[PDB]
Amino acid sequence: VSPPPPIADEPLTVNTGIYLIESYSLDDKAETFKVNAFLSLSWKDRRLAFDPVRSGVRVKTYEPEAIWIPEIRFVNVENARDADVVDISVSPDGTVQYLERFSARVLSPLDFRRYPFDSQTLHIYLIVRSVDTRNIVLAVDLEKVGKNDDVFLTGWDIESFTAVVKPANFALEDRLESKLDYQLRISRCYFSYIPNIILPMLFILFISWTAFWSTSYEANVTLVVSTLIAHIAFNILVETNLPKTPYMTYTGAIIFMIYLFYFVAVIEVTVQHYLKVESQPARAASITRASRIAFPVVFLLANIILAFLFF
Amino acid sequence: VSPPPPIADEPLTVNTGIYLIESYSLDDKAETFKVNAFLSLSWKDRRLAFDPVRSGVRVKTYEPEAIWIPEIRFVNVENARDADVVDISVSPDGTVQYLERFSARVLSPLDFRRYPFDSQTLHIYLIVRSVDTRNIVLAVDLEKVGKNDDVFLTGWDIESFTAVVKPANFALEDRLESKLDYQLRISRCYFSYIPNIILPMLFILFISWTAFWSTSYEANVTLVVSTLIAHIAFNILVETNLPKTPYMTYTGAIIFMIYLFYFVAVIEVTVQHYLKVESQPARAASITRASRIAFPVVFLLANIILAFLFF
Amino acid sequence: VSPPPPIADEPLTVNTGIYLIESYSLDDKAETFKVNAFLSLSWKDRRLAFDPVRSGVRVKTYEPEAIWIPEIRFVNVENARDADVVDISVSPDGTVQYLERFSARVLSPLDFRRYPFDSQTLHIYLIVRSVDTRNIVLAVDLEKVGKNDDVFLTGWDIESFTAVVKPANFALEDRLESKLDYQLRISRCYFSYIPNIILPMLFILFISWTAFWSTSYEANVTLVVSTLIAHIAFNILVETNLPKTPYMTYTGAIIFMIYLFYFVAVIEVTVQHYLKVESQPARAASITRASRIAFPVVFLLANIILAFLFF
Amino acid sequence: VSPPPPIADEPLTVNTGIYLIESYSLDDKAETFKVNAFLSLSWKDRRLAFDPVRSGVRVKTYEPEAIWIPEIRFVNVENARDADVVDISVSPDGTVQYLERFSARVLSPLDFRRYPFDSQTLHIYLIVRSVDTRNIVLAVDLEKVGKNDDVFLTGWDIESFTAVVKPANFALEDRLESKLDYQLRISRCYFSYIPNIILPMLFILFISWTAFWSTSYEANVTLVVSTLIAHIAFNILVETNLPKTPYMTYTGAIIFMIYLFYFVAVIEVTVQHYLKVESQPARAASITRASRIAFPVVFLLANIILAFLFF
Amino acid sequence: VSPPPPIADEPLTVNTGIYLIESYSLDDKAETFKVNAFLSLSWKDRRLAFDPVRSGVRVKTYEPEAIWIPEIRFVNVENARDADVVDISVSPDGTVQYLERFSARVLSPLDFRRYPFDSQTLHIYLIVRSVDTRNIVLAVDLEKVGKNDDVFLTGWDIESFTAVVKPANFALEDRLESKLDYQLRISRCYFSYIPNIILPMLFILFISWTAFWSTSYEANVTLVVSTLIAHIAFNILVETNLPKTPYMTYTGAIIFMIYLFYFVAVIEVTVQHYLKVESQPARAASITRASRIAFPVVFLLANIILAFLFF
Ligand SMILES: [Cl-]
Ligand SMILES: [Cl-]
Ligand SMILES: [Cl-]
Ligand SMILES: [Cl-]
Ligand SMILES: [Cl-]
Ligand SMILES: [Cl-]
Ligand SMILES: [Cl-]
Ligand code: NA
Ligand code: NA
Ligand code: NA
Ligand code: NA
Ligand code: NA
Ligand code: NA
Repeated sequence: VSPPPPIADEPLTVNTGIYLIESYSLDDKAETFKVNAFLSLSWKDRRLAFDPVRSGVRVKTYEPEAIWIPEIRFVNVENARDADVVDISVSPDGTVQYLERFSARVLSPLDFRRYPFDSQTLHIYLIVRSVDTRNIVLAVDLEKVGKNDDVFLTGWDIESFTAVVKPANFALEDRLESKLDYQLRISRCYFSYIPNIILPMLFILFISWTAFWSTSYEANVTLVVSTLIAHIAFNILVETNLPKTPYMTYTGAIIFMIYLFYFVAVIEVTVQHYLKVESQPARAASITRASRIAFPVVFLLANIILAFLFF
Repeated sequence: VSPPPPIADEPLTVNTGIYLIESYSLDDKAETFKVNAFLSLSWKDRRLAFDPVRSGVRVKTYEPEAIWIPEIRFVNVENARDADVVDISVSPDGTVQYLERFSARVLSPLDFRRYPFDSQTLHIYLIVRSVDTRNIVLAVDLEKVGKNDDVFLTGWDIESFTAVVKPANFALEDRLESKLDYQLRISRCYFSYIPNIILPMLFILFISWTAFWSTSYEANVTLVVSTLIAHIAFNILVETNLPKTPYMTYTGAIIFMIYLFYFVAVIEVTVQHYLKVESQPARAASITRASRIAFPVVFLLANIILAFLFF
Repeated sequence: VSPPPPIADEPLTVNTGIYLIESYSLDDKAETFKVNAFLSLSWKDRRLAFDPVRSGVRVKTYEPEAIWIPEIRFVNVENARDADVVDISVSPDGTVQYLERFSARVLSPLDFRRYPFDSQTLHIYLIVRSVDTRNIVLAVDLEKVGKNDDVFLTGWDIESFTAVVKPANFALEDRLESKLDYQLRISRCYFSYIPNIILPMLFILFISWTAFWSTSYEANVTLVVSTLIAHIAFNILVETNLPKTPYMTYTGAIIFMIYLFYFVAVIEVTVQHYLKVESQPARAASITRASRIAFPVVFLLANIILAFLFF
Repeated sequence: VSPPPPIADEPLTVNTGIYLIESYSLDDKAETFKVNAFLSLSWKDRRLAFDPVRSGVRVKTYEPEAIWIPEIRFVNVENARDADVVDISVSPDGTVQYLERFSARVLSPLDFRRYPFDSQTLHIYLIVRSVDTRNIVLAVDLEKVGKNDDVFLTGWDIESFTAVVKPANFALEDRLESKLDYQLRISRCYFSYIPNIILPMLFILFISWTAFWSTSYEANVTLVVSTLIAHIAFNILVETNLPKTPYMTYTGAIIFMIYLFYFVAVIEVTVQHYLKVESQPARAASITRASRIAFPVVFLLANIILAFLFF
Repeated sequence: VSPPPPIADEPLTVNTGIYLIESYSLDDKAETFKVNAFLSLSWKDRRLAFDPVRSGVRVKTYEPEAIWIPEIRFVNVENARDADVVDISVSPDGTVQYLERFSARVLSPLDFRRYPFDSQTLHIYLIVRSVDTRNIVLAVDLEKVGKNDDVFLTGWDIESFTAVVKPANFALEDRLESKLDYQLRISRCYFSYIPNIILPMLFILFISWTAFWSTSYEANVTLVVSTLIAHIAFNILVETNLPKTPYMTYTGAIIFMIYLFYFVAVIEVTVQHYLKVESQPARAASITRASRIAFPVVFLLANIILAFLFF
């Protein structure tokens, strides 16, 4: 079997559509997501045309092997899609209507800069390669692009599923390629990060600041060092859920900054003890009283600056 | 091969049934479960009708390729089911009896609000897409819906496996779709959560309250900070067994609330020490004595309020 | 191809045998194990009978497609077995000898009540479904049931591999089903649990009891709280190797009980300090001296009671 | 297709060879390793004899389905090998030369007694079952046994890859079996265990011994209990990399013994404090001074004894 | 089908090219990476030559089964590549142009000596085994070697993808083998290691040095032992992301060295306390004051020495 011949010297237009049935397994570390969807294809093959009267049929059904079908592939997939043909219908003018249901693991880069208050644009790139006989170009049938109402992505909110209607036509290995961009816009469900990571992390930090109302060096060392260790645990927990980035994430910036607060609190606790041993407590008292205001104030201003730089 | 023709203009009814053989791997984080079952299908094909007197045979056995079989699919599966045809039997009137044994990974959302005292309704959605020649509709043969007595789902109690007899008939990509809802009702085995998470978490909290019978600041700081760290460990352990939710779970609410109790206990321990250093121990004594009653009382009332809001 | 016709009115007897080549991956949490074995099948098909003199052969070798073969399945498997036919041999009287080598992941429930001193009976259920033409029944050829001497299951001792010779015949969807039970008896290698979990857990508990020979409240708080935290670590380690059970395991019972010992030790340490602060040390001394005997004695008696209830 | 006929009453000899291309994934806990290799087979089939004059060609190339090929299997594999035929060459006398490239996961037991200074002999067992028409026997073509120079097994040193030339011929399920033993000798790269586990474990133990130069009970309790907790962490880390064994490993013996040293150090610290409180410090001083020598000396002698028993 | 015959006695040249579409899953512990690419092949088959004026067609499209195709394999792959033929084009002179899209898991050793500031050269080895009729040699078509602009490897920077144009021709099991080396040069994104591992590790070490400004033994023991435990946690975290190496890594060297600093700090804290108890504080003061300078100075010089030895 060979591609449909051109009346005149035009490319063969293959109309496409993707209808999402299921969206699952968004892996942050791997920067992948799994998809289960319908892929619809449509093109004109004059060689398959028929007269309805003498045939007695308004439509003709074919097996994929019986007719010419364009070799449509996904660019950003781990392995080739698992596909099963649902229907192949031919109308009198030879207009072919192809429908398959597929499942695929899609590679799509993620921007973690605003994590866990981040939004992403996931991409599904559809592609066709031209043949020596003729050039094959892709188009979007907007009536056949969509998603099931029940489509849910655990830990995320699904905003939209749209297609960039104009294909990216270019040369690859001395043959022309026609590429379409299907976009799935999602926003992260940040809720759980507040009672599980953010507030526990703030509680332990505020607990370390009780050392500014204590003259007991031994108790102060215990307060600041113990809470620091708990902060290390939260830092480790956060970085296990994320890939390594050449940039700072919003959460990563806060976590890093809190180390500086623990480090300066240790210096204060040391300075206070040293002065008291040196029989200079009036002075140590001035530093401790200033610290009671300075630590929460600098923490608030530094957080306003960070939120501003990131959002 | 083509679908059976209508005698007058009626849709083709495909009678269905699912008989569960095995239920395994309920993954909370992934919101999936694996199933091994029998799928039974039945429809009338007059083209296959025969005379039992002349044929001498009461039933005819066919290979799937020899006859027309409806394209039945599962909506909420990761990948297409792994199926093997067991039997195809045709009665003299042309009624076809199809039986296959399949295994599938099913995606079904879970409500964690009442965790670990939660119940779930797992769904298996059966679907058929209508052909151009005629509309295909699904039905439930209640005599072919069930489960093996030995069916067990580790960590859960299986209540029932029933089917919603009325299909959801709708248009999808300019064709009719007939959808059936098979429901597997389960309730979580909460037992082990009591000696492993709930009681150890309560023991460490009550240990922190022994600081209300101690005047030693250094020992009090050690009591409240050490038990807080153990509470952080249990919080981390709990959230690893669960996906991220846009709501609070029952356990998550208790765990979060216990942080406030540790935070206020640190304030009390700090206030007590501060007053004693300021030569005001009579006053510190009043706060400490009140705390001995206030902390268990407020803990009990807050838990009654939470249990009421969640159940 | 169709089943062998009955001479009279008798069911077709299919003689079976399983010879274990490899046993691996016993997953406690999943309640599964992997198996690699030979499956042997034998039945009488008179249509295949031949005269040795006329044919010039004493045995006839066929391909699976050439002859009728019973559809034998495993009940308790995750997915269908990976099988490869080794040989098919027909004797002059039509006695067929079938041999296949297979691999399968088997679901078999485990009783963790006596963990890690538990024994299990793993099951491999062989099944056949009867055809409209005739009833198929399974039998055990004891001469073809066994295991390779080198068969080892890491962390376990293999006791026996036997078959329950009488099948469980029952109706499923108006057809006779014949089920055979192949049993693999195993006992857990508890050795490593002694130096890795049991003795370290006892050492830290005995270390907490040194507080009964100390008047230092601050050192006592450090002794009991630090060892409790180490006990939490061991509790977490143990529950990660096990699924959630609606019952207490032997190890789980000991682990739970040890929390009560830590809790009462904290009360003793608190009571002792309180009395000494109240200028009542003679009294605190009586409680501390009694605790030195009471704690090891109650620990020994409670363990005797537990061992008795579990074994 | 059937096996080659015997001239006179001899078994069919199938010459074998395995050439290792890649060795990877040695899983200690699973006791498996993955292999990618060439499997070469050679046998005489006179029914394939040809005249180069008549056929034109000096060597005939066949497809596996066109000719009789011996059913060669691996004994100790999880699933059947992933194989791809590279060549099937038939010479004029009927000598067949078969070459396939395969990949397989091999189950081979490991002896952890000397871990991490252990060596292993991994096995790949080749097998053939005899047919009714004639007995099949395996042989080793030493010219076709080997490994690529670049073959590396991460964390191990590869010593040799040889074959036991004499097959193990035996009866199994009333037929002959011919088994060959291919051996891959490896030795563990112990280097990294020294700076990562052994020396950090020794440092924390020696830190606990500083308590023998301190009279401060509260500081001593902190020294011995904190380092013990760090030792528990290392014990847990080590046992996660290893399966459960019915014997003690070398590392496991040292780790277990170090607990006794921590336990006796706690007793010493308790005894010292008790005597000082009882106004007997001269006596406490004698025990502490003896401990300074006894602890490192007994540690050295116990380690010499252990190294001797294990190596 | 058989290979193309030689005009004179020249080997058959198969021109190759690899065009990377996707690069993902660089596993450090496994020393593997996944690839999705185009594999292009080109050779001359005179038996396929045709007249362009007579045939009408300028290029002829064949199915893989219709023509002879060289058996091209990858040396360093876990399992055989997942390949799908895109196009086969024959020019009038008989020049065949083969194109397939494949996905493969590649084994390629990694040098961790400079981790996390390391660079790697990943290899993809293409190979062909000669046939009895003629020798097959591989060549690089540089015009068909490349990578998509969007190719990204999470946690790494992709530098170049080039091929060593000269094949490695050698004898293996009495037949010629032609091997090509495709090289993917990458450099690690070290950024995240600085705020997540390096700086937190330095902060805790500097916190341990505050003990040189404290006379309180009990507080000093708490400072040095607590920070040491946090250092153990970071050592464990680092070694989980890496395989076991027969050499020291840069990070591993620093981590190991920091243990010596903690060990000597404990000695200093012990010596200081011992002298003060012995009524020699003027001397303890000299050692403590020297330590304030010695510890940061020796730390800086040791790090300069290490950086010099590794880079
Ligand atoms: Cl694809
Ligand atoms: Cl399906
Ligand atoms: Cl099966
Ligand atoms: Cl019955
Ligand atoms: Cl029946
Ligand atoms: Cl095999
Ligand atoms: Cl390959
Ligand atoms: Na086609
Ligand atoms: Na302390
Ligand atoms: Na069909
Ligand atoms: Na058959
Ligand atoms: Na064959
Ligand atoms: Na070919």
